[PDB]
Amino acid sequence: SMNPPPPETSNPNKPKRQTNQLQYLLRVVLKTLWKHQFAWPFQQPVDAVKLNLPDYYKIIKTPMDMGTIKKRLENNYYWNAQECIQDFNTMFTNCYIYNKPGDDIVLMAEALEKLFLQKINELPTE
Ligand SMILES: CCOc1ccc(C(C)=O)cc1-c1cc(NC(=O)c2ccco2)cc(-c2ccn(C)n2)c1
Repeated sequence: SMNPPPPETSNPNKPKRQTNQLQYLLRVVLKTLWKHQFAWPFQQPVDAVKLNLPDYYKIIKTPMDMGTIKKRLENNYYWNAQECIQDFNTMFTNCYIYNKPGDDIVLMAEALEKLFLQKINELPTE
């Protein structure tokens, strides 16, 4: 019924490092996906109450969204680019699990994922 709290985005106990791949994930990948025409349902956690999707968090137990990824990148929450890439993949997979193939939101996520993969293919070395 109710929304869960959003995913955690900061942890002062976790170690921190800035890498060129994490910098690319924020300044290129996140920035580019955020401005896509289809980004807005993915810019914040799914509000299943407001969207009237009462079973959403009965089905989706690893919610993820780009608003959370943006804060995680800003707060140096990730040690590895791969952790951030996994969050993007979780966001897309969540949409494909909850929604019927071919639904409007699924086509929107598919377009975002294609652009994501294009940018991930140009992830710099190190
Ligand atoms: C009907 C089922 O809709 C959904 C089901 C599941 C999911 C997820 C994320 O699994 C998302 C939607 C969804 C949400 C929103 N709008 C926002 O999330 C929003 C709006 C403002 C702030 O946030 C819009 C559209 C939509 C589809 C076509 N158009 C033109 N618009 C679809």
